[PDB]
Amino acid sequence: TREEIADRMQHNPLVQAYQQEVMHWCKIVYGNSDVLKEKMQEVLQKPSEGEDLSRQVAENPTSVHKLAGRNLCGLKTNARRQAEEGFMHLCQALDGYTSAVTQAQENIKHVPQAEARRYG
Repeated sequence: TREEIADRMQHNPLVQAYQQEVMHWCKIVYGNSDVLKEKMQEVLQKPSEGEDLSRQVAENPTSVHKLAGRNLCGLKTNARRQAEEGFMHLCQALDGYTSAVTQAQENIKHVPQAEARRYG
């Protein structure tokens, strides 16, 4: 069932939309859109780890990947300036993703008949 729930949540519109959003901002902040792909899949299997993933990126972003571009003694290259600017959006997108996953798991457990009727 838990594996089935994650199967349903794969197609959830909000889950998909935020997932794509996270990848966009990973590309900007980290220079690589795939950096959080695996962990986002892992959160589908265990939504309770979503909060952890969110905090790790927000409070220790370089534990995940190096920041795009370079900061040379205070001179930020364009890619780095865009990374810094995009960091807030990456955290929002990720908060959005993990909350949507948690919110989806709950409403599937609350009213499965309604999820059966989604067909999308």
